[PDB]
Amino acid sequence: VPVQHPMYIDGQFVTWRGDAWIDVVNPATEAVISRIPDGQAEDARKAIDAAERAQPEWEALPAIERASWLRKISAGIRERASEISALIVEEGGKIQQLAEVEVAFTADYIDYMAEWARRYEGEIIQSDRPGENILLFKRALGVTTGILPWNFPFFLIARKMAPALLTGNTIVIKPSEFTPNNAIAFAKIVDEIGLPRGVFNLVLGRGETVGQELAGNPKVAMVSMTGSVSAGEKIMATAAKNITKVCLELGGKAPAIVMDDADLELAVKAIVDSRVINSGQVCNCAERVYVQKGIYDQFVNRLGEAMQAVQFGNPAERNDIAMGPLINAAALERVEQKVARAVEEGARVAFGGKAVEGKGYYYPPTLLLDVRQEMSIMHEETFGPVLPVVAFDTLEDAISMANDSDYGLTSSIYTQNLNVAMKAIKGLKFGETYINRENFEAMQGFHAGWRKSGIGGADGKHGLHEYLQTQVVYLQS
Amino acid sequence: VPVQHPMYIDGQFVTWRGDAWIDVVNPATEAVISRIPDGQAEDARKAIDAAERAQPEWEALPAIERASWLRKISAGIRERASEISALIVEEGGKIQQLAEVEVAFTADYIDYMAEWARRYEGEIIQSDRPGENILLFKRALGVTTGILPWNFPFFLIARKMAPALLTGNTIVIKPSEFTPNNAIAFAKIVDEIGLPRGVFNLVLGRGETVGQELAGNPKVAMVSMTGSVSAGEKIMATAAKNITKVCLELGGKAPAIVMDDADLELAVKAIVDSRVINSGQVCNCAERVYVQKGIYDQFVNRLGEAMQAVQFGNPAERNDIAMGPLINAAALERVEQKVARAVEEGARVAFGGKAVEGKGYYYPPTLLLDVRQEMSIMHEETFGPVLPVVAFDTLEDAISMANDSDYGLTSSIYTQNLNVAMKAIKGLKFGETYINRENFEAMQGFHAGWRKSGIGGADGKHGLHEYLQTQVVYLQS
Amino acid sequence: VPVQHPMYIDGQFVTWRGDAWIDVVNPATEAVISRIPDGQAEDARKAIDAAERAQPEWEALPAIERASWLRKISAGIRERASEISALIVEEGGKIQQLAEVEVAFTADYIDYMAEWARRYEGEIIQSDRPGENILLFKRALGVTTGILPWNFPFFLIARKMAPALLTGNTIVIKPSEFTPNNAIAFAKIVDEIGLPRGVFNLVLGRGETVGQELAGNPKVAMVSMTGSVSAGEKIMATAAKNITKVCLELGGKAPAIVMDDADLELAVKAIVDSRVINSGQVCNCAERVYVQKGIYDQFVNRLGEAMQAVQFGNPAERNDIAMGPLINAAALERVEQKVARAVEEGARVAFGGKAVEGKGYYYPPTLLLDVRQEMSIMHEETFGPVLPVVAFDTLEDAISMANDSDYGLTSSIYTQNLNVAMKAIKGLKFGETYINRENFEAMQGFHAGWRKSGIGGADGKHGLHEYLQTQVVYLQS
Amino acid sequence: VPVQHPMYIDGQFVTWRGDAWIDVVNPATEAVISRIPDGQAEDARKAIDAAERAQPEWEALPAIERASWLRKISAGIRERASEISALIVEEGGKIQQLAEVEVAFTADYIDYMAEWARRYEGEIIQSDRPGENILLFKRALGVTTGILPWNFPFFLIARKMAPALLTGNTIVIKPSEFTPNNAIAFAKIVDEIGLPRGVFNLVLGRGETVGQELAGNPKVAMVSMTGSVSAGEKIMATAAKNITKVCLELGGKAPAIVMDDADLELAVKAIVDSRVINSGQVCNCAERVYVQKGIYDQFVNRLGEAMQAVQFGNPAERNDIAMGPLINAAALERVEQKVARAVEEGARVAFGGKAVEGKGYYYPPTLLLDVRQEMSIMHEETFGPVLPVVAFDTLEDAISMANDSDYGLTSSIYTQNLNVAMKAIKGLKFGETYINRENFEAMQGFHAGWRKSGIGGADGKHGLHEYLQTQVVYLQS
Ligand SMILES: NC(=O)C1=CN([C@@H]2O[C@H](COP(=O)(O)OP(=O)(O)OC[C@H]3O[C@@H](n4cnc5c(N)ncnc54)[C@H](OP(=O)(O)O)[C@@H]3O)[C@@H](O)[C@H]2O)C=CC1
Ligand SMILES: NC(=O)C1=CN([C@@H]2O[C@H](COP(=O)(O)OP(=O)(O)OC[C@H]3O[C@@H](n4cnc5c(N)ncnc54)[C@H](OP(=O)(O)O)[C@@H]3O)[C@@H](O)[C@H]2O)C=CC1
Repeated sequence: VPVQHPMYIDGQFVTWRGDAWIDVVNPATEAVISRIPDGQAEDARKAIDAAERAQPEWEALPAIERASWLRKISAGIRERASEISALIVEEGGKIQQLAEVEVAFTADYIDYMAEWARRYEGEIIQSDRPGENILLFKRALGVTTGILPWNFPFFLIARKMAPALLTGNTIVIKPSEFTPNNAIAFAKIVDEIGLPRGVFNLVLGRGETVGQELAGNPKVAMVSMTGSVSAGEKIMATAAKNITKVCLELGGKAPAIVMDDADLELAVKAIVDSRVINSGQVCNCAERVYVQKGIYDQFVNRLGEAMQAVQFGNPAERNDIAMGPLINAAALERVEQKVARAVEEGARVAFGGKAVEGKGYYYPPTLLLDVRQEMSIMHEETFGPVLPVVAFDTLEDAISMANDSDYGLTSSIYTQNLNVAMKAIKGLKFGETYINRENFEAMQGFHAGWRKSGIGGADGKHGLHEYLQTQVVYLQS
Repeated sequence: VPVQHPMYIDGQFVTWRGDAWIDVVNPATEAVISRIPDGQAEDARKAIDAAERAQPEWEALPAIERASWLRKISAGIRERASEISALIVEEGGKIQQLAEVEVAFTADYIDYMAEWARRYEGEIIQSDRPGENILLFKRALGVTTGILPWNFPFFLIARKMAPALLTGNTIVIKPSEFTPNNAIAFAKIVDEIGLPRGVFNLVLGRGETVGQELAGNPKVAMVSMTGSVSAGEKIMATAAKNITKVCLELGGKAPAIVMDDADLELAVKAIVDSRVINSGQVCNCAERVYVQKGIYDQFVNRLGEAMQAVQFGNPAERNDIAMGPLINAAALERVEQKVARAVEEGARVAFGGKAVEGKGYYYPPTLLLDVRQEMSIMHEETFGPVLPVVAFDTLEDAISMANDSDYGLTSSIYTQNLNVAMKAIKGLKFGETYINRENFEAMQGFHAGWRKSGIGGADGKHGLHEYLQTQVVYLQS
Repeated sequence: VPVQHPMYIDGQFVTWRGDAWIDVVNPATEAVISRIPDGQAEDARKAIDAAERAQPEWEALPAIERASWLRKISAGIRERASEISALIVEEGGKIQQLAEVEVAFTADYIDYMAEWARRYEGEIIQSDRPGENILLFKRALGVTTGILPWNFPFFLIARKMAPALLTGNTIVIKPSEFTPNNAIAFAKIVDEIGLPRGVFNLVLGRGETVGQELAGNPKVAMVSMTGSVSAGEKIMATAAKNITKVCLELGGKAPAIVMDDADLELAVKAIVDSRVINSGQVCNCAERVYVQKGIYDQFVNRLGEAMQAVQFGNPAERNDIAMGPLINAAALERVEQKVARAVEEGARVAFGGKAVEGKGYYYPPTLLLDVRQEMSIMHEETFGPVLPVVAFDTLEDAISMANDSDYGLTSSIYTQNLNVAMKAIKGLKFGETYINRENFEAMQGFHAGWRKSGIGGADGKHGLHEYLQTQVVYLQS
Repeated sequence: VPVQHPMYIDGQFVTWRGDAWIDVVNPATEAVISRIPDGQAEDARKAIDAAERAQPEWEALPAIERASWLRKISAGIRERASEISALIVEEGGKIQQLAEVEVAFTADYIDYMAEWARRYEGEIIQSDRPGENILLFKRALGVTTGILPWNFPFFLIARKMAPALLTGNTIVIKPSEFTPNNAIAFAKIVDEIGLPRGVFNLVLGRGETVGQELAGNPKVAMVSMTGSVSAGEKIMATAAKNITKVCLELGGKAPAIVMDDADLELAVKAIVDSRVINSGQVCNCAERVYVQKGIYDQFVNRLGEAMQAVQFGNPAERNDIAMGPLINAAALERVEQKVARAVEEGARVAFGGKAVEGKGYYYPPTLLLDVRQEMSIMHEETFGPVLPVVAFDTLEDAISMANDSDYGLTSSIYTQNLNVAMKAIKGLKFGETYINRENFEAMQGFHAGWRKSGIGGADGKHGLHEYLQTQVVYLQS
């Protein structure tokens, strides 16, 4: 029977008494795998108030002790890696290999963030006043909130809660309505190790209800969210009411530039190895491929060939496939319309292009050629495993077309010339630029997007600092 | 005849052709000293588009060259210090000594920010990938905007434009509708030295018109503003539409804690020397004074006495006064209502308390005693030179009442015990904490408020970084 | 039978064929517990050449992989904590509780240093040259050497090898001639986990022979040593021949200042809890106690009383004692002469003072009063558990007498006044200053002494950086 | 009449009463241009004691005030640029254009170092102890000393005194025996502006006398010196006696690598524009040129041609020459022997090679071909304007031969391939690596050599920090 999940508030699971429920489905089979409460603002507040009551003592704990708690959580996750991976596979529809890697990476991530305990520092600044000391301490924000999407849901829990908890903050996470299972599992692990009550809270429900509360509540020092530009806009607008800080990651349209002097094998491999790191969906995966004439011909063929081998199907019954289904009906439909609409503007369907009609939501890896910068397929979050390929004459053109977007999170260039690389770097307006390799942010790097791609960022030292604020003390004599 | 100011766009003053005009008045005499255009969104866009066209080349300039331009501007300001001070005095109504100091400080500030040219740095992070380099470059945001208030208007130009220009950004400033004169003077200096066209733009008008455009325009990478929580809320909400970054400083209710073991002379002096650093108005000046029983009696008397000597009048005709008039009618009225409303709740008028009726907007330094944390005078931006004094029993009480506010920008404590100081520091939830001295942020410190007091910050290295974003490059082999 | 230890070179223990041997004795029983080769320069070179051959590949390993090796070593140490502690107790003569803590701390230390893998960074500096990038990479020094003393020998292995190995260096350690056993045990653990050959090398022998080679060999990029000023002088002088970098920690005469307004209980406790963290010997333990008249009387009595409870004896047969014997005959004799010589100058023996004559080398906790800054007991490395107590009138006096020394490693002050603390801090010329607590350097702090106390330092980020050098790259276009 | 210079000690020039004098000569004309005292240790001590008496108050000054003094000195230097340049030209024998640039750069340098006043910072580290603060303050070393060489003597005054003075140190400089005039001029400027007495001291004499005292005096916290490896060895060995810190820059044998895919014009230009930035003498100038077969032929011809245009002669009577004479007879002779000795081993004299016999010390730009890594001309400080050119087959060869040296200060590579550049960077063991440009260290970079090239470094933030030490405060509650 499809299990009914309770929320995790103030150190204890609480059974939802409400009358309405949200059904969680398997994108592959399309059946009901579980049910979560249709939580409301009042639920979020219970969690926020608990987070608030527990924040002073949690922060009073030496950073090293907080790191210790984080290590117990990562340890709990490893002991249950397969159980958690299967949940990710089941509700997210991502291939088994990917799920396992997500679970391992998330545990390695929490451990990497635990290591900041004795390393984040404040500063001692020289004053102009005789005998005066200016101390700059790094304090915690207080209560923080996390609103996660269905892509990489398990990891996104750690990316937000780990930094927050290490710095002395308390957090209230709202997993995605479509992928709440891994979150429940995470809360079970938090419960087992016994993390202090209120430090970590999990509230189930919809973004418009539980999400808006996680952003508009006056007690929240900062609301962190990952997803679509649209939701980021509603979250920032609501946070505005209380001058609440925000941490947004709205992905985008990752562009990739392939020069003639580029290792043909590497580029094709890297772009393919990227793109479908789920079903395609992932935003840091080359959604816009720019190729110059001199190599266009060869590049397209190898690429076209590489994409055919990519088979799709139920992730749980197939460990030999490279693509699971899409997260849901809405996602599948939008991919069709956008592809169809694209072909009407001149898009040349070189591969796939026709939505599969049957149990689950699948879309064959599609390849669009003769695409133009002007076309609407270039200025929208594609979703599906679609790859538009626009030809270009020179680096200046390529850089100009890549920078031509409302998104500026991830970019990549495949070349071999010292000036081209350095010129592309200095020219590309993105938070990230991969040179001759696949797009996958390192935990010690800094995931932050320019323009509409976001505000603030994640990972590494700067990601950690997003959860700290400063207290400048002017100690006169 | 009251002069009519043109706007400064794309390297040249432009005469406003519109039919409507905004009258600039002298808070002291109450007469019309000049007129500024009632600018509209389209005006702001002309400036933004110019700022956008000029940004690439400006950033392409070596940081040292940009610093050079900034030094010419500071040099221009010093050559015209008196002229600019008198403008500040005239329209802002602040005492002459204060105006001169503002002009000198602002010039020293621009020079201090110019020194960051060769000092702000990116980082080289160790990768887990064999032979891979992770470079983290600091790039400019692009086009930025500044929306200034009437308090410290001249300096606030530099606090926003200096950091922005040094890092490679272009800016569009909208001075306050009540204090645009000093801004025009600043633009004249920018024009004289010949700063590259578009790098610095000045647009006149109202916040609801020209301000909303400076915040909602998709071409703006970041909008910086200083003023009231209310305006910050409208600015952040509008910036939300384009996920535009924001830099807000909404002042607050600066609290001050006086312990018994506190140098009575110093505290009284510091609190008085602060408070009226204009007419009172300044937000970093002890608006909430907490005193403990053991010293309450003596502290109130010396304080009461110190406040009587504070005389008010026209800043231009009086260099022996300690207080000019309030910025305008609205400000004066609110101060009255709030004082009256306060006395009804139990507030004991120990000094002043009655609004002066005549040319200009003056309010005698007022002292409210027997005030309670509960009273509404404690939870609002007082404006006028009013000082509520609430008694308290112990440090825990004092800290708890100081932290009890929607604002968390500035705080201060007067004591002598090593544990008290360290306990107050660790306990106070403010961006700043002054110990045994008056509240005046150092240029190399970091002016940033907790809670509703703001987002991001200003001054020092961290202030400089608010104008930089990161570009993480993954150079694989 | 007293075991004969082989050296650990190029990933394998090697049996010493030489004819001479150095006898290792138990300071408590005075019997031969083991024997180590009387190594010569040629032995050190074999190790250095191995370290050199292995350095390129070791450094080529991603920092995270090197950290992984370090974690295996710490894990090995914990699995054998008791075995290693007993060795420390046996040859070093330190009380059991201390040995266990040393073994645990050293393992926690290696793990703390392993966490620097993805955190130490180079920088990207703004150039004045159009289109030029200045990259500042942090590279490894190459081959490094460590020369350890008998105090905290086990930990001192990790304090030198952990930072070196994490940054990509290879190392050659020479344990102390009197305490080589724990080192052999450490090498066995390195061997078991299989650390790459040459990365870690252990060479046994005397300082004048194997030590001089570890410092004068042209292949050594840096020689790190901990011990007496005299040895530091011979090591630096030899390193001079090849402009070899040096890292010295020569301890000193840690002074402690007790003010009248100081928690009498805390000070007496902290000074006693310190001093004898072995037999006394430790250099960071208040070897010079300054007390002011107003509290002198009481402080001396409680202190005198606290010292009587400190019993001495064989660490292995007594877990109820607070002091083991001294490292050897020479140390015991010097303590006597210095005490006797001190009493002749006016020193008042308030407790102990008479060397015990029998198996082992013991010296009763001794207390010298009426001591004067002038006396020679204040300007020499006391060694034994002796405590001179000099009276003083004011802070200026106390600070001046504390700063009056050739050593500037550790200091401490017990007071409660905000100005006194801040005044003592700004006045004391030491690398460390403890306020109201016992002297024990934190792993994330920075152990570095002023004047003759050393060069460079250890622990924390700065300790880590001593093993890194910079490579500034000027990439023009 | 050849003027006789007095020393500058404790804020006042002091006339040398000794009987012996050292004659200063003009390398071009060879006549006596002035005379300096043959100072002795006692003279150096007078300066050190003055530096010591003045250090506390100087450091007590807010950093900004010290920076102010530094700006007055730079201002003084500009007002007397020509006077100072002519002195440099006269005694150093460097071409006029170079002297002027040195004087301007040194003044810009002092100003750049003055900007560190409010920027160098200490840190606030997280402790594991409940309620404990770890403050890490940056304090001054105390008294420092500078021992300068004849190359870039004026600038080397600022490179050592500017960082030292800004951080709160006092200094005692000993200019080079052959180039003391510019130093006297600098002291006159220090005197005119009125720098506090003792902060800056100038002592004339020989290295073996006044230099040894500047290094062996127990009151010196650190001795900074620039010159030959030999002198560095004597200075470090002497400093060893008191565990005195040292800052050495012993230049070396700067190698340069020219790949086939390298802009022939640029490389030839850069190597020529470098080399003779005086008479040749400069150590950061390609003293070892590595060229690969594929381009060897062409590279040698253009280079040979470029070197012919380089004319030599008296710098004061010729503003159309590219090379002045050598510093003295000894330097000229060594250049001959080494060239002659080189030709005997197989060196092919492609240009120049014969020492000019007449007034002054000149050596025609010489070009040695068919040189082998083995030859002794590759393993010695050439001095003269000699250029050995060794052919090589691949990058690995080139990198291996460049790294094959006891010196590791400066390196350069001329290529265009992204992998070659990145491979050369990661492979070259030098403190600096220039890519496609001439060798000239930036003031905000970091001049520090690997191996025998030095200890510590200069310029930029890290150069500044060499003059600071740390004070870790453990404030428990
Ligand atoms: N009504 C519908 O049918 C719609 C469905 N979608 C789905 O969302 C996908 C988009 O990708 P995704 O990465 O999930 O990103 P989203 O932008 O949808 O954001 C997902 C996360 O943001 C929360 N959120 C959504 N709206 C708000 C809001 N107004 N205020 C606060 N939080 C909010 C979500 O809640 P929650 O999980 O409750 O959505 C979830 O936690 C689509 O592909 C589609 O599957 C998108 C729009 C409409
Ligand atoms: N006796 C002779 O004839 C010798 C002359 N030289 C000259 O020195 C040049 C080397 O270049 P340069 O850059 O000047 O570098 P050096 O290594 O000669 O060092 C020059 C600076 O170091 C000082 N110094 C030299 N020896 C010592 C010492 N033992 N202890 C402390 N300080 C010392 C010098 O003093 P000072 O200026 O007094 O030398 C000077 O301030 C040669 O080309 C040659 O012209 C070198 C060796 C011997």
